[PDB]
Amino acid sequence: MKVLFLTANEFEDVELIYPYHRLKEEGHAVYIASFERGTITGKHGYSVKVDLTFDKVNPAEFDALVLPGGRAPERVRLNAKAVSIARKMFSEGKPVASICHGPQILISAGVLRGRKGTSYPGIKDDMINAGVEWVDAEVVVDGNWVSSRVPADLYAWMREFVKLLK
Amino acid sequence: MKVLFLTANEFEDVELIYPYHRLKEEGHAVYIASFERGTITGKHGYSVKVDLTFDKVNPAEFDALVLPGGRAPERVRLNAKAVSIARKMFSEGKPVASICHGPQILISAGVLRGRKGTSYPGIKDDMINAGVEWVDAEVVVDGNWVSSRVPADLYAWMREFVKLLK
Amino acid sequence: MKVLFLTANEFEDVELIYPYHRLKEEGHAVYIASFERGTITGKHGYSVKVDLTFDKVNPAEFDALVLPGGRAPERVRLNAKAVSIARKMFSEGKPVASICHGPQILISAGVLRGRKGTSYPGIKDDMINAGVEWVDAEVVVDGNWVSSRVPADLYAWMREFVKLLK
Amino acid sequence: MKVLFLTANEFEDVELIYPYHRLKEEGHAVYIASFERGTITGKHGYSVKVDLTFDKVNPAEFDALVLPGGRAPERVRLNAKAVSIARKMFSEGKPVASICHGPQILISAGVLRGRKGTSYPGIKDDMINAGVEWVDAEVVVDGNWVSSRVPADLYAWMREFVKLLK
Amino acid sequence: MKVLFLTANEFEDVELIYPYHRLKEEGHAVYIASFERGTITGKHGYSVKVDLTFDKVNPAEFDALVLPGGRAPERVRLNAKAVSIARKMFSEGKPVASICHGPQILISAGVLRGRKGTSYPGIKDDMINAGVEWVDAEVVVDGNWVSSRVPADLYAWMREFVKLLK
Amino acid sequence: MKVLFLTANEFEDVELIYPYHRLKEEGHAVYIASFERGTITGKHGYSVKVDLTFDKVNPAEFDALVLPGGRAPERVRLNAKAVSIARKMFSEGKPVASICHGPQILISAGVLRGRKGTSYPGIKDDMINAGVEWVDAEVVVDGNWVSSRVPADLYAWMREFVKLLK
Repeated sequence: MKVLFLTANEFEDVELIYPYHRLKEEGHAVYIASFERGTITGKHGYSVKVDLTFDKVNPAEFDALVLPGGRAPERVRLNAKAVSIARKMFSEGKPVASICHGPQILISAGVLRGRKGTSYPGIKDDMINAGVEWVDAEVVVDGNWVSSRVPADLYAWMREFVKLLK
Repeated sequence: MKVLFLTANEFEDVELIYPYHRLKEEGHAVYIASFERGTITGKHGYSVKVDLTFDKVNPAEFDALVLPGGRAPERVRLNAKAVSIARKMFSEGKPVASICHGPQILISAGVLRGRKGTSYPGIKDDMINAGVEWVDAEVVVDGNWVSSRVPADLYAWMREFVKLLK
Repeated sequence: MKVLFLTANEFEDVELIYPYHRLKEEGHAVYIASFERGTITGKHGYSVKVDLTFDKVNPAEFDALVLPGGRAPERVRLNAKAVSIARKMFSEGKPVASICHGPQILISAGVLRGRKGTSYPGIKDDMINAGVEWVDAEVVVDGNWVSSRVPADLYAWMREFVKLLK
Repeated sequence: MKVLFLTANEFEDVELIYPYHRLKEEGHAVYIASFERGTITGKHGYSVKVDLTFDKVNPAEFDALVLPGGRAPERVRLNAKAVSIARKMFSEGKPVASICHGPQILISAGVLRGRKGTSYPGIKDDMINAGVEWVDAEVVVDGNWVSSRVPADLYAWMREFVKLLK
Repeated sequence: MKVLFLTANEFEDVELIYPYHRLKEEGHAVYIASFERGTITGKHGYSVKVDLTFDKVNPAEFDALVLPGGRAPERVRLNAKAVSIARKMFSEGKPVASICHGPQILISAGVLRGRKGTSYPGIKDDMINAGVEWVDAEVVVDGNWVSSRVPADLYAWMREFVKLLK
Repeated sequence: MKVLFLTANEFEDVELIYPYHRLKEEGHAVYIASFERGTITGKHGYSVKVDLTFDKVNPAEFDALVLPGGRAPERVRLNAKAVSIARKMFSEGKPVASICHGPQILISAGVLRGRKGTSYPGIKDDMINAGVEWVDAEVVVDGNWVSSRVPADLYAWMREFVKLLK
C-alpha cells in the first residue's frame, strides 16, 4: 500500500519515526507530505526529508493515512489543502491512524461527529465538542479509524493499524 | 484589585510577564497560581515564583483573571479545581483576559457558548465548536471577556483589559 | 511621539518587548535601530525586525530614546554613529530610558558626569567612574533620564517614562 | 520471551524506543538494564526508566538481548559485569540484536571472532580487527546475531530479529 | 608557585581551562576559588571543581592571580571578599593575569589608575574611566600585570605570564 | 615548524584549541585541515576556520601532526585521503600527538602494530585489537608518538609533544 503522512516542523519525533519504520517492515511505501520540500525537524531534533507538498498530493493515489502528533497539527490544520486530504481519505473509509495531537486535523476536516476514539488527554474536551465519543484507552479501533493517546501507546497503536492494511 | 493568573510550566513567557508588570504599574496586586508552590519556567526560560496552588484559591477573594498562553493551558484545563476557578469567575461577570492558547481553559469550563472572542488561530476550530463566534482581531471585548491572539497583540490586549479594572 | 530603540543581537528579551508594547499602547511610533536591517534575536530566543540601521538615523527626527539591556550594549557602544545618536538626544534634553546594561551606551557618549541614576548592579562601579551618582532604586528620574536596574523593575521603569512623553 | 536491553545515558533514542515498542507488540516483556536505577536520557532528550542495574542481572533469566547504539556502548563496555552478561547470552546462542555502536560491547566480550555482521561504518575497522567479517548491509543475520548499521535500518533490523523470537 | 583563579558560573571556558593546563605544565599548583564549593559551569558547558570559597582564601598564601573572562566577573566584582583578594595581591606586586572581562574585578579593586593594559574592547571606555592607559594589543605587560583581550590572544597571554613566574 | 591538525565538526573543543595556542606560543605555524573550507564547530560550540581541505594536503609540506578527539575521528577515518595523510606522516617518523578518540585515525592507517600508547579508555579494547600495547597513563611517549587519554591530561600531553619539536 501507499501510506501518506501529514506533518510539519515540530512533529513529535518518535510518533513519526516509529510508524514510518513499522510500516516499511511490512513492505508498504511511505510518503511524507508537508508545506515545503526539503527537510522538517522534530521537537527533539530528528530530521526527515519531505517527499511531497500538500499541493501535489492527489488523495486518490494513497491507500492509508497517518497523523502523528506534536505541535505540527496546529499548523497543518490551518492549511485547506492538507485538511481536504484528510477529509477525503477519512470519509472514503480509508485506514487513518492518529495519535496525541494528530486528530486536531480530523476535527478541522469535520468528519468525526459520532465516531469513537481517543487523543492526547489535553485535547479531550475539544474531541468531545467535535462530537467524538472519547475513550481513555491506549488504542481504539472504530471502523477505519485507529487512534492512540501518547508515545507510551505506540506498540498498541501500530499493532491494530497494521491489521487494517492486510 | 486582586488579579489572579492561572498558569503552569511552559507558559509563553511574554504573555505572562507583560500583563504582570502592566497591572503592577496600575497598582493592582498580582498572584500566580499553579499546581505546586515553587517556580515555573516558560518556553523561553524565564522563571517566576508561584504565589499559591489551585487548591488554596478561593475565587471569591479575587477580582479578575488572566489566562496567558503557551503549552500550559493544555495541562491546567485537566485540573478540575483550576477549571472550576475559571468557571466561577467568568460566570460571575469578573473581567477575564485570555491570549493565544489561554482560552482552552475557558472551553473546558463550559462558559463560552454564544460568546464572541479570539484565540491563537491554531485552535479557532475548537473555539467555534465550543460555541464561540470567532473573530480574527488583535483584541476583542465581549462584556467581561477580553481576548487576543498572539504576542504581537500584547499592547492592544492590555490596553482594553486595563479599562475594565478602573 | 517617535521613540527610537538602540539595540542589537543578544538584547535582554523582555527589556525590549515590554517598552515596545507599553509605548504602542499609548499611541507612539516605535522604531528599532541596529547595525543591519533584518532581524535580531534576544538572549532567550525572541526575534524582532530592525526598522533602520544606525547610519540612516537622523537624531533630529526622533523624540525619545530607549536603551534596553542584555549583552547588546557592549557592542552598540563601540559604534561611533550609535554613540553619537545617544549623545545628541540625551544632551538635547529628550527623554531617555535605560535599564540593566543599557547605560553603557551613555557612558561611552560621555554625558553622565554629575547625573543621578541606576543600572544593573554589576556595572555600578563603571557608572560611578563615569561620574554618576549611583542609586540602588527600582527607578530613578533625573530630568530627562529614567533609569532602572533589572527585569523586575519593568513596571516602575515605564510607569515613570510614560509620564515624560505626555 | 523476556528481552533485555543493556544501555546507559546518551543512547541513540530511536534505536532503543523502536525495538522496545516493536517487541511489546509481539507480547514480549522488555527490561532496561543500566548502571543505576532511576531514569536515563538519550542524546535527543527522551527519558526511559531503568528496570534493574547490571549487578542484579542473572543472564539465565533472560531469553534475548538488544544492544542499541549512541555513545552509551563506550561506557557500558568498561563495566565488566555488563560485558559478561552480553558474553554469556551471546555464546549460549540466545538471540542478540545490535545496531550502530552497539556491537562495541560484543567486541569487548570477545565473542565475535569468525562471525559475520555490520555496524556503524565509523567503527568498521574496529569490527574487522576483532575478527568480524564486516558487511555493508542494512541487516545481517549470522545465526543468533542480527546486526544493522544506522537509524535508517530500523525497519529491517527488527524485521529479522522478530523472526528469531517466534 | 601557588596560582589562584577568581571565577564563578558562566566563565568563558577556554579562558579558564587554557591557563589552568598551561600553568600545570610548568609544575605550578593551581586553585579555583568561587562563591561555593562544588562545581561551576562555563558559558559553553565545561564544568570544573571549585577548590575553595572566597571566604577561605588567605591572599598571603598564593603567589599569583589569574582573572578569566566571561560573565562571571560582573558577579565576582560585587563580592567584597573576592575584590579584597585582588586588591591585596595586585597592590603587593604579585603577578596578575587578566583577559576579556576579567579586569572588571581590578576596576572594582581600585588599583588600576595610571597602569597600562588591555581588555575586551567592549569595556575599553570603563578601563579608561578607571584611569587605565588602554592599548589595543594581544598582550600588554605592565610590571606585574599581564593583560589580553579575547580568546584569540591566549597564546600570547600566557607566553608573557609564564615568564613572570620563572 | 608547520603543524597540521586533522579534524571535522564535533571535535572536542579544548583538545583542539589548547594545542593550537600552546604551539603558536612556541612560534610554530598551525593549519587546520578538514573536509570542506569554511568553519567547523566543536561539541561545545566553539568555531574555528578550516585552512585547507584534505584533498589539497601534501604530507611532505608539514612537519608534525595533531589528532584531537571528540566524534570527528569516526568521520575522518572514513576518508581515505585523510587516513593516508596520517599514515604517511606517522610512518616517516614525524611527531604525532593524539588524544581521546584521535588515535582511531591511526588505527585505520594501519601503523600502530607493536607500538605503545593510550587513548580514551572507552576505545582501549579497539587499540589492543589494532596491536597497541595499551597503557593507562596521562601521557605516553613512544618514539614520535605522544598519546594522552582525556581533557584532564592536556597539560602533560603538550608538555611532552613540545619537546619533540625543539
